[PDB]
Amino acid sequence: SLFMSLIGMAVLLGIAVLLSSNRKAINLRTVGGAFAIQFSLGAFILYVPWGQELLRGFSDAVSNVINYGNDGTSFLFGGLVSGKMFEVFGGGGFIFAFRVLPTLIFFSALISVLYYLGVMQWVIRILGGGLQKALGTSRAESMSAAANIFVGQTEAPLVVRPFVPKMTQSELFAVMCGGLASIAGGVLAGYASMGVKIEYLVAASFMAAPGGLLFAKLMMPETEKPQDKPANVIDAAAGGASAGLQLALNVGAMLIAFIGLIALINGMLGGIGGWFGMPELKLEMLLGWLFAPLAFLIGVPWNEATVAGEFIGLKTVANEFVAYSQFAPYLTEAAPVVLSEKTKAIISFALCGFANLSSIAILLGGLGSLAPKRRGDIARMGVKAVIAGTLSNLMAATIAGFFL
Amino acid sequence: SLFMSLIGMAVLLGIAVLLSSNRKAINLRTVGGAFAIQFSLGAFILYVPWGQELLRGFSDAVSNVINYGNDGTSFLFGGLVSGKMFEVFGGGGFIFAFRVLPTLIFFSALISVLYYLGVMQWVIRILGGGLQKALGTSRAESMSAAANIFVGQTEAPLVVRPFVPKMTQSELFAVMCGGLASIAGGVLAGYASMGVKIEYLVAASFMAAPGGLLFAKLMMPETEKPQDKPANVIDAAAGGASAGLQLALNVGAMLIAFIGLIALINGMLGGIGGWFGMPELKLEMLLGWLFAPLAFLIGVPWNEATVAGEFIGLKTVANEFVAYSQFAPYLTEAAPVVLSEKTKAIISFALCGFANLSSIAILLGGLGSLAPKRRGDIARMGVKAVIAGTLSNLMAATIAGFFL
Amino acid sequence: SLFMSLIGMAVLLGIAVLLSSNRKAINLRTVGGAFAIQFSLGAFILYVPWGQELLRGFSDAVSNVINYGNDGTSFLFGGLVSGKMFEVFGGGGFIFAFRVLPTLIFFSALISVLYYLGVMQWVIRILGGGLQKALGTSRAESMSAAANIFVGQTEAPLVVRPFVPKMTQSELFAVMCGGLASIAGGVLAGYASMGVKIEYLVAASFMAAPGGLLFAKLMMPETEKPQDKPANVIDAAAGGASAGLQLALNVGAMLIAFIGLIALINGMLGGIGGWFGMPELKLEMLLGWLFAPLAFLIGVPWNEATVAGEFIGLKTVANEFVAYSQFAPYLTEAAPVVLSEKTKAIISFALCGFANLSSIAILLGGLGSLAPKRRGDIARMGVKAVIAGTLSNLMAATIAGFFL
Ligand SMILES: CCCCCCCCCCO[C@@H]1O[C@H](CO)[C@@H](O[C@H]2O[C@@H](CO)[C@@H](O)[C@H](O)[C@@H]2O)[C@H](O)[C@H]1O
Ligand SMILES: CCCCCCCCCCO[C@@H]1O[C@H](CO)[C@@H](O[C@H]2O[C@@H](CO)[C@@H](O)[C@H](O)[C@@H]2O)[C@H](O)[C@H]1O
Ligand SMILES: CCCCCCCCCCO[C@@H]1O[C@H](CO)[C@@H](O[C@H]2O[C@@H](CO)[C@@H](O)[C@H](O)[C@@H]2O)[C@H](O)[C@H]1O
Ligand SMILES: O=c1ccn([C@@H]2O[C@H](CO)[C@@H](O)[C@H]2O)c(=O)[nH]1
Ligand SMILES: O=c1ccn([C@@H]2O[C@H](CO)[C@@H](O)[C@H]2O)c(=O)[nH]1
Ligand SMILES: O=c1ccn([C@@H]2O[C@H](CO)[C@@H](O)[C@H]2O)c(=O)[nH]1
Ligand code: NA
Ligand code: NA
Ligand code: NA
Repeated sequence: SLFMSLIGMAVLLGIAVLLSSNRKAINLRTVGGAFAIQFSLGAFILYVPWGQELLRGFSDAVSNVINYGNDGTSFLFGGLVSGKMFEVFGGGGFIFAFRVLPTLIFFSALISVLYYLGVMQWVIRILGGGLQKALGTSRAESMSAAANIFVGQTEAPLVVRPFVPKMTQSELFAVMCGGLASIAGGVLAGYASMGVKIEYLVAASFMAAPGGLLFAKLMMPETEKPQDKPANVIDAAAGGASAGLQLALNVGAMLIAFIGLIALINGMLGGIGGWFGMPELKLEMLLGWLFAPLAFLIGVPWNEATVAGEFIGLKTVANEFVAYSQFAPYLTEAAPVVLSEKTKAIISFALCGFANLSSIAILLGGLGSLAPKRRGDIARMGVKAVIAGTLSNLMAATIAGFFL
Repeated sequence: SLFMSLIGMAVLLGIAVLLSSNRKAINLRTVGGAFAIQFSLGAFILYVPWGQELLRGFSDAVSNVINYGNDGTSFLFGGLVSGKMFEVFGGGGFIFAFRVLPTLIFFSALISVLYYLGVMQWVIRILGGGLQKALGTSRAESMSAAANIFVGQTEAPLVVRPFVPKMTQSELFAVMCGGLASIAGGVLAGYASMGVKIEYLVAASFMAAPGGLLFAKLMMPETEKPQDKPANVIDAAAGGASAGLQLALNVGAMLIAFIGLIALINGMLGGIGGWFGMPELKLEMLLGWLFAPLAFLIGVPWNEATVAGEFIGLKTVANEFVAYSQFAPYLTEAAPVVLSEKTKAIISFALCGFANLSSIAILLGGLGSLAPKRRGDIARMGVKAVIAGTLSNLMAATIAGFFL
Repeated sequence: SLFMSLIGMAVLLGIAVLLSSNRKAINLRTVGGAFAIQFSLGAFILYVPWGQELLRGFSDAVSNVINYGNDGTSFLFGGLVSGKMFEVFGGGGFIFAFRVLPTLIFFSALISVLYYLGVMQWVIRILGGGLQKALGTSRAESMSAAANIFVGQTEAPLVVRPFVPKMTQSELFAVMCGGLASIAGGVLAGYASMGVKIEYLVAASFMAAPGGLLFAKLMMPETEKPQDKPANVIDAAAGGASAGLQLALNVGAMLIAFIGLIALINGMLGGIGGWFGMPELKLEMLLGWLFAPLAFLIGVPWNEATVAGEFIGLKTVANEFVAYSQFAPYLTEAAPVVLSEKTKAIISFALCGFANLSSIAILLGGLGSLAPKRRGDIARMGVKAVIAGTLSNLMAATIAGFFL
């Protein structure tokens, strides 16, 4: 029972220690506090009544902002996003391209507005400062960690851009890990519109901050000594719309391509499996088979660990967006398999991160532009950082499965 | 009656004089002629029979080019832009993304073709030359003013690009003002497809040329001494399609974002107004309340000035595209309020300009690239130029309301 | 009969000889072998049983990859690409924007994956080497010719990019000609989805390799002496999706614009023809009238040569994509004219090339970036190279019409 989870946590921490660049330099105050905050944050918002109330309050607000944003998409696509669509096409009346993608545009505009107004900086400063006084992490790395709660891996470091070129390897690694452990407001709204529970997405975003520092500081302890805008609000909103347009277009093409490539891989796997008596072989069977142990380890019941493995595996080998798109159907009454409410929570939490190999190329471009002489360092540390981020998502799922 | 309008005109001119950089350097020939042409142009095409006939003749031609362009969108979107759409979804069968936006693509291609063929240059040279001999404005600023009738603020100066780096501050200011006072062929076709009357759009585009010079030369009189391509027609058309694609994508994302942000602002305003006994508070009430005087001043009947204020206010604080999108419904039998045909004309004319604060950032990039050392000057003069452009749109609306 | 074709071939070769930069330097081994391979390849796959079987086998595979890729578009557009669309809108239920364009995205991703895995390089090396040992063409120009079977004119030279800056004028010209004579995997899948027969598209792509060298070496014989990557497979797929997105967007805007401009040209032609007693005058009549001789010359029956001319003419003056879009309707039971199965094959083959004037601007940018000092040479040789490519497509159509 609750024992299989506390071992899950122990195993995750252990792997990080085994992979550390220097176990003897690990600061127990830093890593102990970091775990304590991620664990307590979970308990607070997933277990204690007052916590559950703040979480549901924040989630309902987010759900309202989303609905407000949909007035814009309704203006652009009209009847193609109305109730009439379900009467005519049934299930296929939900057009993903017009229901989900335009949300990334509206959220980016909104986030850009909140930065111009100083609202983001205000929230980041309080959370980032809380982390550093509690953990002894540097100022710049703590701010980047907090910013990553709300924005993507290449956007979050912008709040400390002048300090990036000269941060320590341990600081730069943490900055990467905070990005890989979290997601971003725009896609969060996307996943929600796909049916993923907002409470889970919000909780996982907040837990990514200490989670990312926890595993960065286990795997890459500090061995050095750290140191230490649009003309108006309308231009801010337009610049945000433009960046989100570009994001929406990219995510759309990636989904058409990746989902297409998986179908082709499955056609090939069936013909190849056939030579070995397994004509039914598919990419989902390999991944389920291969990741079931890990799913079991974080608290998925033995009889659901294999289906859970498919989703977790897909997020790791491809990205969380392709994974969520294959997981969303299991969140509706038309699911091929009815999963426990606890297994749904665990999958939702473990998928909630940008941790995958392709995020390295993105960090090289985006985070690299802030410190062009540190691109060698980013490439070198890329794989470890993806592992760090993966461990953080897994730890959050274990904690969540525990308190549920 | 016709008295409330002639005072409207007087007030608009007066504000410009009050804001001038040097009232004593204002050239009466220049500003008197400029007003005389804008006023007479209106009379000619809105009042005198032969004028009304040329205008309706030009508008019908434009309406035919639009219909021709729709064959291309029909090929791409098929049934989604057919009559069957209205039978199935009713009013929401009109999909804005496929009905309006593709028109920007076709018009840009067409404009690019007419430049390659020398047809644009020919028309610009006649109108621009007529202006300068009549007003004593410089050659380059007069050409830019005429070009702005047909193309956007960043495209119009291209006909005089080699002379821009060295124009006088008064010349550069006029170039900006001609851009802010007008629109462009692509979006004109958009507004028409939305239901805005072509006659009004065309008339306002032509009146923007003297109107923009009028207010530039009132607010920034000349105190210095002024001076003085695609390989084939198919590449021209393709380069124009490509630029219009980019424009269509940007306008679409801006609409999803801005309309979304207004709905969120309204949710917030309702909760905030509620603390003061006004739970019904919205952004449209603030703007209507705030701009009613101005609407009244240009000839909107007292009892329609508040609804007129909403649209005029929205165009000023955001842009004309968001404004037209909220005004278009009042042009159909399904309008929340039936407005006089005179109030519809006045709103249509006063919305017909790129004059807003966000157009400054666009001028900095586009007009700045032609004269990188004059970017400081553009930023400095930005706000005055937006005011100049606003006065020009307002003056055109007053003149139009008068002759109707 | 079969005589009218062998004269077609003779005429095509003759024009090339007449236009040569030096008929006395033409290498008979090179040009004789090149023609022998194009002709024999046709015979092999269009006539001999075993050949027809390999071709239909390769075409069916391609047809399966396409269907696999459509799972991705189905996820993004849902009901708008389902069988229900035809019940509601009938013929107009086929939305080109969602049926055809997303295929360019999936194919680009796939091609990018096959390069990362070394599968493309492997196939190119065998075919390119076969060509050079047989023809005595240089190594680099032979590889570029083979690569052009599968990828576009600006992508194919990438397999020999370090050698491009220093190739001979005859080599550079051949590189251009291989691009103009062929198409690319992405658009091939597009044309197929439009109804064009895959067997024809595949056969024409393979015949473009010797065909392009044949006419390059007739028109620009060698008079000089020739000489002689994404971090992982997921980044490869994403980079390919992104490039194909950009391509899909461009092709879409070009189609809206060009088809729109043709409708406007037709409105104007009707009014102008009217002054000469031909109110029915259209762009298709001019092109059919003007290209009928050429269509007749390649084996189109006298009574179908005029309709065939429309399509061939349109591909030459605009591009093959606009042409295929006007030709596709004649491939369905709802065709305005029922054409012989032989006339359909001939049109399909003669349209199958990037040979048009606009492809020069594209070669300047793409091929020019590989050798910035050779841009002058590319511009100078552009028109001859388009003629060379056109002759290659025409020759392939004649050969095909012969063996059918
Ligand atoms: C959708 C279903 C199909 C899923 C199956 C796909 C599995 C592919 C695994 C990725 O392969 C590796 O990825 C690394 C990450 O990019 C590369 O690191 C190389 O590149 C840099 C990446 O960080 C360096 O950090 C590394 O040290 C190293 O040099 C490495 O070469 C590459 O072989
Ligand atoms: C959709 C409904 C909501 C509507 C409400 C929004 C109202 C916002 C008003 C804009 O605020 C100002 O805009 C100026 C224009 O950009 C800025 O000028 C600054 O920036 C340059 C702009 O030109 C300079 O010209 C100026 O002198 C100045 O420095 C200025 O700082 C900024 O405060
Ligand atoms: C859709 C229905 C309508 C169809 C009718 C359109 C017909 C237009 C024909 C194109 O005109 C020529 O195209 C050349 C190719 O671009 C140009 O070459 C010029 O530009 C370079 C192109 O290669 C050089 O190679 C040339 O030598 C030359 O200087 C040339 O100037 C231009 O006049
Ligand atoms: O704001 C965002 C959204 C997405 N992604 C990338 O796109 C993938 C799919 O969401 C993620 O894993 C991440 O690599 C970002 O980098 N930033
Ligand atoms: O050709 C165009 C079309 C639009 N816009 C910008 O987009 C806004 C919305 O139409 C305008 O106010 C203007 O700022 C341009 O600058 N040029
Ligand atoms: O991969 C591609 C696809 C299209 N095109 C260009 O786009 C036109 C339309 O397909 C072609 O003739 C060619 O000029 C390319 O250059 N490369
Ligand atoms: Na983040
Ligand atoms: Na203009
Ligand atoms: Na090719």
